Amino acid sequence: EGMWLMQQLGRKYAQMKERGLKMKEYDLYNPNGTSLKDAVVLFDGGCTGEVVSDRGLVLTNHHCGYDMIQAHSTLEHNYLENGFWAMREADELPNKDISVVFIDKIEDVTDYVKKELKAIKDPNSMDYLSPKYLQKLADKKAGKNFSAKNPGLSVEIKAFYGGNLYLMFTKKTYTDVRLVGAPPSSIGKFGADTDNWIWPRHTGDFSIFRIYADKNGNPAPYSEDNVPLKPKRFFNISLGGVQENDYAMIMGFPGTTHRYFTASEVDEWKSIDNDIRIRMRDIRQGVMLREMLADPQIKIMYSAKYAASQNAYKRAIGANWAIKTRGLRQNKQAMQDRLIAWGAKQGTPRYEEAVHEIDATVAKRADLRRRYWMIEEGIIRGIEFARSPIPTEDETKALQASARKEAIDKIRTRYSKFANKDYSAEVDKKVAVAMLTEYLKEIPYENLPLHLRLVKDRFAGDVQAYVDDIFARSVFGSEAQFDAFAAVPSVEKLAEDPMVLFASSVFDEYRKLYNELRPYDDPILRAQRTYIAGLLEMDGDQDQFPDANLTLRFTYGQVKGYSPRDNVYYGHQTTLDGVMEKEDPDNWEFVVDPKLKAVYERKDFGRYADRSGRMPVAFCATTHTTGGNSGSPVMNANGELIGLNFDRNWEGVGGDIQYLADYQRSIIVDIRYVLLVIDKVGGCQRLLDEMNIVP
Amino acid sequence: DEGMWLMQQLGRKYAQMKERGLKMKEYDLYNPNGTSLKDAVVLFDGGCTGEVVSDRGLVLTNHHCGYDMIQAHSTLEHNYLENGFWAMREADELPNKDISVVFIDKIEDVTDYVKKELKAIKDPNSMDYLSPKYLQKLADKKAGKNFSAKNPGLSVEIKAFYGGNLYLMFTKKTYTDVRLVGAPPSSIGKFGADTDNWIWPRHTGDFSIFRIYADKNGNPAPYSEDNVPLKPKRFFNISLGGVQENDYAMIMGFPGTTHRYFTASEVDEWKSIDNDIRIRMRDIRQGVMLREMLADPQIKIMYSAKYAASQNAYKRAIGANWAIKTRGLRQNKQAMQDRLIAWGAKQGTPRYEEAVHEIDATVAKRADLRRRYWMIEEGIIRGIEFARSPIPTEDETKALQDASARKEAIDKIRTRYSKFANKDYSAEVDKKVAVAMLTEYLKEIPYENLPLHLRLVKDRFAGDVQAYVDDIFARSVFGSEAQFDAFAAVPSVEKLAEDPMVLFASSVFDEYRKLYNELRPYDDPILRAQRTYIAGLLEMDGDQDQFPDANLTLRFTYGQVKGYSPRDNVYYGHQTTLDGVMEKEDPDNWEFVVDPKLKAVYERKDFGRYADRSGRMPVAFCATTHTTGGNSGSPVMNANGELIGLNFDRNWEGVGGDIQYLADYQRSIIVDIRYVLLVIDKVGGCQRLLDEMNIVP
Ligand SMILES: COc1cccc(CN2CCC(C(N)=O)CC2)c1
Ligand SMILES: COc1cccc(CN2CCC(C(N)=O)CC2)c1
Ligand SMILES: [Cl-]
Ligand SMILES: [Cl-]
Ligand SMILES: [Cl-]
Repeated sequence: EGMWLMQQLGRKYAQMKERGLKMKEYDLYNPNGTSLKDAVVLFDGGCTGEVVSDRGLVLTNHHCGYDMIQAHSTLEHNYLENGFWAMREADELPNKDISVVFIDKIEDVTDYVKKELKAIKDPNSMDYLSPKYLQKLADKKAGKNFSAKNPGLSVEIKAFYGGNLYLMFTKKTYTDVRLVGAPPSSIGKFGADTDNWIWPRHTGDFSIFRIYADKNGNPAPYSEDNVPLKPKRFFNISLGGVQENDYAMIMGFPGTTHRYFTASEVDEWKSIDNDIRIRMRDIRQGVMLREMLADPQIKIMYSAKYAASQNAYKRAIGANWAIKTRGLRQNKQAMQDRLIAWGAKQGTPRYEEAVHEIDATVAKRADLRRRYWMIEEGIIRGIEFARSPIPTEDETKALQASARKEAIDKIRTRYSKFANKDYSAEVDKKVAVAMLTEYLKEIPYENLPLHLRLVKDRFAGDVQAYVDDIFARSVFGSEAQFDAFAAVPSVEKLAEDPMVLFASSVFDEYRKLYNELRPYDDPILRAQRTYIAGLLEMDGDQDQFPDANLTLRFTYGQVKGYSPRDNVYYGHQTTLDGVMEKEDPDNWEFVVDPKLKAVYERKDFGRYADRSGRMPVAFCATTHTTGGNSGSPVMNANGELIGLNFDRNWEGVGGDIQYLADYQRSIIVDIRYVLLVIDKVGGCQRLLDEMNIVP
Repeated sequence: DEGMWLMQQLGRKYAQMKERGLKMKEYDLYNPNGTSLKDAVVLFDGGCTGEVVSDRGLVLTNHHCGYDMIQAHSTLEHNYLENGFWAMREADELPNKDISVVFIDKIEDVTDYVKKELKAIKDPNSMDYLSPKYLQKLADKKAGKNFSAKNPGLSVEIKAFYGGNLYLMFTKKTYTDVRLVGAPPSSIGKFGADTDNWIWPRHTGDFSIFRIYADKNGNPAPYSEDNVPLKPKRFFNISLGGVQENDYAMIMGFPGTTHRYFTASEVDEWKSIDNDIRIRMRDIRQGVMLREMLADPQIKIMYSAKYAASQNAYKRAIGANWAIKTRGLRQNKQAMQDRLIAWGAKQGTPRYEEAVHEIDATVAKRADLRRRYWMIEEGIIRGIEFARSPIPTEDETKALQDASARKEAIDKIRTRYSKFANKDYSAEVDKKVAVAMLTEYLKEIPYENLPLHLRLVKDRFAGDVQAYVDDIFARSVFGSEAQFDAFAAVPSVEKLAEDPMVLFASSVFDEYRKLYNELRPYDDPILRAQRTYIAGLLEMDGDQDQFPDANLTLRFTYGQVKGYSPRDNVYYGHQTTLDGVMEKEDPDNWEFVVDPKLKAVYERKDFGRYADRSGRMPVAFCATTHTTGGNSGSPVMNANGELIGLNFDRNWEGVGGDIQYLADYQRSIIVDIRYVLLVIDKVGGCQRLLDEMNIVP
């Protein structure tokens, strides 16, 4: 059910043992010694990884190591589509701007922070959640020359439970992390966008890296002299596999949850956030689809933009399904009413006052938040020419010395980035007409961004004429129109340019709304501190976990499927057969790698097939995971690696507000399939040899 | 494999059925010399199955079977199609014009009689052995001269079975006064509508109620106000015990057609010509229609039914090609024919090998012709609406070239033009579809094989298909209403003789008929060889584990109530519930709108005796019975022969079941009788229908 703090392992150990856990508590997490926790890393700031060998080998998702594989890919060696398999440690590719963070120590500093907070004076100061204030407190407790006296280490204090608990983290950061192996994109992204958020799933979502360090194993930036890290702890790979109901656990860095939302916040998330995103993205995607099907060149140009738009669109559909069918609003309402009833018995009205404060703030920011979401979904991300070039104050005070040619070159570079190989003005005009028509229907004249008032005032309500006029008269409407400006550039022309005026006024309103809405976050956060304090004082810190905040958490459950709808059951495990069933040679998402197809046909599964002779691919578990858990190690009852978490089913996106026992499942790639791809697809035997594999 | 058995075969199948769960006596299910459950089964309206469920002639069939009858009695004031219909008295039951119910009174094996009559062989290559005309003359001879007059209500019919190796005579009793009694709203009767068509799980309450009327003596009589309900020989008892997983289930009904005895070459031909051309051509047509329907809501209204109709045989061809590819249908037919050829060699009789070779050589020889026929039929005949534009008749042409009969010809042509360019026809949409269909057609059919008018694409329009289609509408009398009226005012035969749309329609129909006439001769050697082939298969494996092809005659099938795994890690159970209806509810989608009375019954858990032990309300179930089109409305029976549901569909994974039964995929989709009774009771409030049925606890 939860995303538990490492501090809570003691309090949860008995339940985990009853659910199947066999390893000793301190072998999983030891607050003052070495444990399995020491083999978990925060990979590249937003993913999880795990050390799987005594030479610093690291496994994470394919989508986690994707940018690294893409950076080293060229026309000659396209590692993204064919995979990459360094046959020696010297061949492993270094990555610029990469990091791996070990959580060396975790300490409860609640009383220390609460005492330091007493010197604030302003009762509504947000310093209790300020990373700047909390870093000054972390530096004070660690020492003045802490990072110099402890090379590789750094400290950090994070707030938990809306400011009711504080933990200090001692982090060891390594920045020389090299690409070691990666399956082809056909395996690493098999489902691609169709199977995104979907169970059953047949994706071999993994990539291999290695941590490098100085001769003493201390963190060091990339140097040819760097040597593999001999870590204090690494995971053993289990070949025993999984069976239905088997205990499974995960350690990783879940990014964010909203477990303590009020019922009013759930209504707001549905009726504003999700409904606007769903409505606006449906209009945008509809026009893009019409155009992509009509012109194969437009399909090439807009495929990635269409897929990107579909991602949060699908998540919003899934979230609204949970609000409607799983009774999320009602359960939050029950939670707050239960607290208010208890507070009345205790003679303490501050909890009821706190829920009322959140409710009144949500009610007050409703029209503002609606306008912000309307402009963000409708214009900022909905219309490409909203992100067209806007001349800087320096550029205009250069056009009106001969640094006029420098200004035109700077504007030309931004214009080339906007009107690139993937940009179509005709498609953008069509999308803009449909998005603006919907926007003007929902946003009244008095609340419109200044330039959009011209639709009524100058164009007699003709949206198509207004959009046509923007491209016809603008210096960014076509290459010829830009070059004509570039030859005779006058500041007067830029000041009255219809596309510049549009982009400027839509961004003015977007920032104006953001600045008006920002003040409303603080009374809610302050009230949430009282609200969560009451919930914890009433039900205890045993059956309720703190919201995810990109810190190390553990979760446990069982390998199990679920019934998505009446008369349908989705089992706990997918197989290689399922990959072959989904094969479509004329669909880039479902193309099957020839070496993998041959392995399947020849039944060349070695020691990686299950007892029935079927090759496993992925499995699902009742663990509680969210974004940030990508690449998280999945463990056995004995703490051996059984797979890597890579997704969560769409029926479980609402799990960020309320865990859904009968629907929510973590989508994990079976470690047996990972080793099968390394062995029979990459032929990288040296990686299997350095891992500690248990039969 | 699992059959559609003749009633004659019940005796030799009875032991297996008993072992599989059957508890009733053989002659209580079918008796050649007495009353049996067979007497409660009817052929409803010529292409559906029905069943008598009361001693006053009450009949249950599907909602899609009684659909046209419900639509005919519906008006703006009383829309029975939308809200349902529930006659609260027998006098309120609505009569239907052109309706029928056929009872199979007797079935008799007349093989030796037909085979003896056939020996008066003028030509050994005569197809009289399969001729309905010749077989009706033989049926009349055996029954007697003036049998229909001497036996009011009865008629006789002889059908060929096993490619001409078995013949049965059927004595049919036809009733033509069949009145609408009850029907659920379309929201229940067609819940899935087109989305859930061929789909399991399924949550559709596909049923409608009718009543057979007859004269005072129970004899067939056309509609008369004096007609009285029929007191049937036998009727089904309704079981409320329900179904559980693995329970024995059986069905009686009229499966229309199968091709169980196709050679491997016939399976290749069906895939590579029939299905591949239908899939390719319908995909192009449907693609253009979709683009236009989404762009203009008026075009969506006009083309919705045409789009859905095209999608029907398209989905079937996709499903059929899936089975050929994944279920090894070609290989299993090849194994069947090789097994026979090996046995024939051991017996010293080469006629079976010679017969398979004959089929194979004929299929090979007609390949280019059949490809061209399918290309023009899918591509132009069905694909382009202006191919079915008016063609002036021989008499119409002659009339316009010295009497008032000139105005009669223009009125006849105008009526056909109005039928073509109707409220649902869009010339602009038709031009766009034609350009895409013709471009694909011209790519596959070489110049020398093109219909004469299509040669102008290369010769006159420099390959510009769009210009050729534009020219047809610009210069044709049928290109617009104004263009027709201008012709109608000053009509000359010269104008019609050189009309580009008339020349197109004539030219495409001339090639369509020329190909049909060239292909027709090839059917006969295959049919004649199939008689030898099936005769060999029967002589070798016996008439025990192989059934004859479906031919719209009464058959029985049995299996178990069971689900299946459609794909890796997915299982579809044996039973759907009312909960599944509620999960699928979409108030803004006409297909998934839930009836308010039904939603409240669900909310109030007002399920009476119709719920299962767990208190859940069942809706539909699936079984391993072997059914095909024609089995719609078929009664589904218990181990004791009590009605447990009505068959209404088959899953798409089982469309290949018409060539080879697919044990692990093919399932009959049946509406649970408890849900039927729930809708009658709590939605229709028609208690009198429940009272007249014999319901077992
Ligand atoms: C196939 O359709 C459905 C839908 C819902 C429930 C079931 C029955 N369950 C299947 C497997 C499950 C398990 N835990 O293994 C227990 C019972 C089947
Ligand atoms: C969704 O998970 C799958 C997929 C395919 C097969 C199975 C195995 N079980 C199916 C159902 C059967 C029963 N209930 O009769 C028992 C065996 C499970
Ligand atoms: Cl370490
Ligand atoms: Cl012979
Ligand atoms: Cl099968």
